[PDB]
Amino acid sequence: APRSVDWREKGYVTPVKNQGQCGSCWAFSATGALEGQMFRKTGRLISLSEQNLVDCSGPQGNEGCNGGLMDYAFQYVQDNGGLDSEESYPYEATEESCKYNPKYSVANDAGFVDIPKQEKALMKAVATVGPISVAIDAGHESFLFYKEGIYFEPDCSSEDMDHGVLVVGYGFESTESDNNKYWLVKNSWGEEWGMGGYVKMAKDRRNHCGIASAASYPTV
Repeated sequence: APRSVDWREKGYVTPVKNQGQCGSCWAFSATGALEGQMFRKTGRLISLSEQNLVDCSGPQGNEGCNGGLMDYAFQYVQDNGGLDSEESYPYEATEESCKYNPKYSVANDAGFVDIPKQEKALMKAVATVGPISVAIDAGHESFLFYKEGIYFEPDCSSEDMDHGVLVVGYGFESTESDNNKYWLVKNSWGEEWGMGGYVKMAKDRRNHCGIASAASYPTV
């Protein structure tokens, strides 16, 4: 695989969004992955409606602002036959009744692919597919205050994840400890968090924060 990958430079990635005070990170992760795969297919980058997922994908198992899963979101898009654009179905950070309108659908998928729970497999997926939906253990103050560099939290869990995010690439930089590899991760806490909304998560360090434990992408 390549040593460095950044799908932002290929046009696959929309700007950083902000989920607010709603537990809807799974929806932002899913829209990020579907935005990348739709661009791969059509060459058009169109921001997708997280609110559509929050309001409408309960039957696939999601629970709105109380949590959900990216795979359930991909299943909704397939079962529902579409997903509205962000412009047409804007984000309100609160769960409401479903207002999906197929006339404004701009995305589709035919299912999803779950990646084996290994960072080596996640690397191959990122290198060949595009941005990948992942879940991480973000429940640490160090993550809130992250500003730059490679994020490494000794107390991070590799099994209990609480936050869906999007891997848009990976790379390296020289560090004091010579743990130099990172996943380039798009968060949904706005651009004031981290590095313009992004974090460099430790890569190849025992599946740090569980980044390879629940990785998937939609088939387009």
